[PDB]
Amino acid sequence: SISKDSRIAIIGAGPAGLAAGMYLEQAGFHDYTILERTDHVGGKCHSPNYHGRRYEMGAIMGVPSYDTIQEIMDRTGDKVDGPKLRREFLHEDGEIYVPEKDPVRGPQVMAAVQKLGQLLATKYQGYDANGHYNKVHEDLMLPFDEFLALNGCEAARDLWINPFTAFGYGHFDNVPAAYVLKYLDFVTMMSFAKGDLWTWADGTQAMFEHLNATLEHPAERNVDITRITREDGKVHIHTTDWDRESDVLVLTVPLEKFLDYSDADDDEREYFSKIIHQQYMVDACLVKEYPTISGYVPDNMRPERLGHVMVYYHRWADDPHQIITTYLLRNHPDYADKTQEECRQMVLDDMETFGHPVEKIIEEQTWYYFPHVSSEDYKAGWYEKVEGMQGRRNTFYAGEIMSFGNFDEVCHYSKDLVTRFFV
Ligand SMILES: Cc1cc2nc3c(=O)[nH]c(=O)nc-3n(C[C@H](O)[C@H](O)[C@H](O)COP(=O)(O)OP(=O)(O)OC[C@H]3O[C@@H](n4cnc5c(N)ncnc54)[C@H](O)[C@@H]3O)c2cc1C
Ligand code: NA
Ligand code: NA
Repeated sequence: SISKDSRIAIIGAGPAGLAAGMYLEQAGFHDYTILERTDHVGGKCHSPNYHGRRYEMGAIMGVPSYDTIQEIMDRTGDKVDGPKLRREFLHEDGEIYVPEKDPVRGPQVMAAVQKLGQLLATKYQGYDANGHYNKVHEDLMLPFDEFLALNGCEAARDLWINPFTAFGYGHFDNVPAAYVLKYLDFVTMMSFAKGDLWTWADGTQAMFEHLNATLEHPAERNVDITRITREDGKVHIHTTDWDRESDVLVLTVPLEKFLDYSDADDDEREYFSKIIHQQYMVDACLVKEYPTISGYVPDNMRPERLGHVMVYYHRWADDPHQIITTYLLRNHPDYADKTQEECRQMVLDDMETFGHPVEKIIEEQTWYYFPHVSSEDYKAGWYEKVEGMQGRRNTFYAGEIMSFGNFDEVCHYSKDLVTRFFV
């Protein structure tokens, strides 16, 4: 349905663009170019060095059902070889609790998980399809808490929240269920609860660096795109060092930001302007009284505690002078954004409360994170519209907004974009 000779420009060398290149290439499309703005590849899979080891500034983990990432590893020769994840739960005062052994709440949560599992198996069949082009059940378009409440499954949120809100994906009072359950589908949720999780000694970034290297055309880096225009059935890309024509455009970069350097048509401007995102802040810390295990703080995942540390990552157990990363959110639709400065102070105060006082913050990053749309915009058919635009003036839309903000979902989506439109 697209000719193998086509000149394909892929924008972004994160997992989504690297995966697009991989699957295009494996389908016989040999004339692609990946254009990356930064010096590096892997995007939010970002694994810097410190004292001879890599720590994670972005993505850390996967699950055994990450079949597309397995396919990437098969190609690169990478293996799941990182340290085992373990965790404890803390209250906002730093006291350790065991929600699994709460004899009142515990059964109520697991009862609701049971009930939800059966709904997902029957009534909501299809919910877990990659992407949103297969229109989900209307109930899944509601905020996750409303969806649960409609089904009498509210207590399930106690399980689902920990790998969601603390992972920067926002809050169940407003995030549509369709996103929550495509990421944490039942089998995935069960893997998280069991601790059956993948990590990489050399960082999530490594396998993407290795993927890039296996490509017939590794990414061009430090490419500053000033304008894209799409006349006469072609794509013209202007950069600070060259300007070139392509036949096809694949976008794995933020679509609202794309409006600012493109000849965005009426629909693009209208719809991509509706995209909202998360401000997810990570601090790479050196600490005293080194933790012995990672910690989750459900109390700090409430919208009323916005900006507090929700989780910290104990990566290298053997070395107390290694990096502990902390995670917090700076935005919520119903509260004013928290400033970088007040959040940083909460890093210091919370880690102190938890008994792991910060000696040094060596790196901090607020990521552009989990692009999505509101329940109202989802219900109003945002994905029917945008997916209906696929191919218009030879432009295809992919990346996080089109699926979910995790590395397996975006790579899966890229794989399928090829099947759907190209082959
Ligand atoms: C702190 C943190 C924790 C996370 N935890 C996990 C996890 O445990 N499991 C999981 O599966 N995922 C996790 N993620 C999410 C995961 O990293 C992302 O979903 C994944 O990297 C998305 O890939 P992508 O290619 O769509 O986007 P990105 O990774 O954001 O990559 C986009 C690329 O496009 C480039 N780009 C942007 N604009 C332009 C432009 N103007 N021109 C050219 N290039 C451009 C960027 O530089 C980047 O290389 C985590 C992320 C973070 C930050
Ligand atoms: Na860099
Ligand atoms: Na549990």
